[PDB]
Amino acid sequence: HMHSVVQSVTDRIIARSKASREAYLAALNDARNHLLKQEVGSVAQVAGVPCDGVTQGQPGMELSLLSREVIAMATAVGLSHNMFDGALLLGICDKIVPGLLIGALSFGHLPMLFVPAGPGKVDRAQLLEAEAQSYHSAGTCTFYGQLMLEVMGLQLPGSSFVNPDDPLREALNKMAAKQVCRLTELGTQYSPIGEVVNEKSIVNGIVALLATGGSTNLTMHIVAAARAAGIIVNWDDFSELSDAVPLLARVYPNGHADINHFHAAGGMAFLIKELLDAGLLHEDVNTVAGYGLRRYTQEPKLLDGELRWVDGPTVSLDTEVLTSVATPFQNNGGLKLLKGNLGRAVIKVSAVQPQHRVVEAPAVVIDDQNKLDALFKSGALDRDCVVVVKGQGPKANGMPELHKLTPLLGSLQDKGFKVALMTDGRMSGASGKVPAAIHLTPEAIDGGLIAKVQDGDLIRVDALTGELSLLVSDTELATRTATEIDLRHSRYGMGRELFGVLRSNLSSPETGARSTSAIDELY
Repeated sequence: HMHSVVQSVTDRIIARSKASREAYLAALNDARNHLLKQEVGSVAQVAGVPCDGVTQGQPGMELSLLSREVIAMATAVGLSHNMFDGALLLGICDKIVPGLLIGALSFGHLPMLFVPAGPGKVDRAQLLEAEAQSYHSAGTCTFYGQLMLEVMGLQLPGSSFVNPDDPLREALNKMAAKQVCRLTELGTQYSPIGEVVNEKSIVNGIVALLATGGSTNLTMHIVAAARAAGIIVNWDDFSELSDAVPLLARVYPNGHADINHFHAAGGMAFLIKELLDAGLLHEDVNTVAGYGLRRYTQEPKLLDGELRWVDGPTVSLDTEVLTSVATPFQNNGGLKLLKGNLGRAVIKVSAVQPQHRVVEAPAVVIDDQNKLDALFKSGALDRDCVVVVKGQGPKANGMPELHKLTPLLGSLQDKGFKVALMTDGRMSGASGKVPAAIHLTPEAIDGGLIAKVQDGDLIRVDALTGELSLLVSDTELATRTATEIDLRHSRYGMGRELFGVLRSNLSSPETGARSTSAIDELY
């Protein structure tokens, strides 16, 4: 009983991935026929024998996306010893996990499980893990101030929210080990990761990303992970799914409540039940815990020393943090595609007031986010304008998160000016109140129309119709020469010398910003 939009988009993805997915699974068959994590992420391998961390400096931030590719390759090297009947993956989040996932799908014939570490007066959370206290008591004390792997059934149900030092966490580490052995090709329950990752589970990951108000960074990683598995997903999928997926959670970047507060309110077991009930998640999937996604509506407990899974909550205890689909924060995910002569981008409109969703204003062009403050201080932005930030894509400088953009433009909007952002890069990944067209493609150095934009040019960002237009004629654009962007300082320093070949081959954000190839593209 699936929602018509989710069923439609799923079918579209299946159709579009037909050949690539068939080739991936054929290759997989050929392959058959043959605690403190300040950064210790590793790949443990089964039948038990035991990888690169994070990178978010200042110029080190220009290696963050690139480190996913490095993690993927490093995973492949570890697994290339080929004496494993299955594997275990020990990874944090955001930059790590997608990299591991990508690398793991190269060995898609093996069963695998992700083993999370988890997220003070730690007394209460332990009492809850062990029956001693109810959800009521956990909720109230967190009130006094990896989700993708959950919906995709790539780790044990409710395993990511157990505190690291907890004896339940110890039990869940033991169960993870035993379970992979049961998922081996030997028989009974053969569940290879390249099969657990499929069109339905990918779609499931997207809707959960949308229902939780997750980072726009994960849009690239979901697409990169899926591509590795022969599954082709684009921005039309995200934008059209968003229209059907309600917003159900307010987690820190959007509000004050942290992940533990989210969990105490009801958590993934509640969210997944709601989406299942609404026909927003595919139930008919194989997971690392067995068949059927309804297994992920259950929560682990350590009762009398015995690890048990019990029924999760059916009501939210805190409707300011977590909500039901009947009465959501918003009846959609706020992720929209923008198209026009400028190309293709995405926008989060979730925190953008309807009055601010359409901006038509003269352009203000910079090729470095640091140039913005001097322009702001000279009063050059104290008017309606679209601030264009170019040379910020994957190929230009490794696509660093741009944190210096939203605050000033927000204050410009607050003063009553009509303002918008347009970049071939990205911000923190969070949702702002200022309309921002992000991940613009083709990027400036790829010859995208953004490179020809001049100060004064009218740019229309219309999040209502999905239009992104530079209001100059094709003929006037033929006369223009794009200004040369000086990238010399983005090419060396902080180890950047090492990544020129990878950075230069990064694909478009919509194609996952990959430097790697999928099995099927060479099969």
